[PDB]
Amino acid sequence: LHKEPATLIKAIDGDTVKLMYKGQPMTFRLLLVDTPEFNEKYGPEASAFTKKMEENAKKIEVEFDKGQRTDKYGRGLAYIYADGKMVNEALVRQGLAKVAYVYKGNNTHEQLLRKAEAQAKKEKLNIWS
Ligand SMILES: Cc1cn([C@H]2C[C@H](OP(=O)(O)O)[C@@H](COP(=O)(O)O)O2)c(=O)[nH]c1=O
Ligand SMILES: [Ca+2]
Repeated sequence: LHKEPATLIKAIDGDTVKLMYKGQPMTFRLLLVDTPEFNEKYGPEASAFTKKMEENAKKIEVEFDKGQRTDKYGRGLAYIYADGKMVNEALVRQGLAKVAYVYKGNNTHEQLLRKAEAQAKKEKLNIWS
């Protein structure tokens, strides 16, 4: 896998974001995670977390996996990096997302993320409290 450029257009919520990629606006859905919707418990904290991480980043990058790059809604499916730190992993590590939607062939970072969730669960953080 490799990282490619993008620039933030607008924060949306925990596991979605509007980015410019190859000069086109697109909504990205983060691979392998599920954040609460804004209206749910920890929804507002998830959105805050990614909003800060995304907006404060100097360099946003996207990393597609080996499988489908867009979902049925036209959302890009990627790992998103803020100044080299994966947002997807950071959310899981903080107990603000669950590992989820693990589909065969788009699951390169599964075990990295599961290791983060186990550590979040141990710390009884957020969702796991
Ligand atoms: C994360 C991800 C979600 N999806 C689809 C499955 C779910 O379908 P349904 O909309 O039919 O439930 C939906 C969940 O996204 P959200 O958690 O953003 O709602 O997005 C994919 O198809 N591939 C993926 O890698
Ligand atoms: Ca969600």
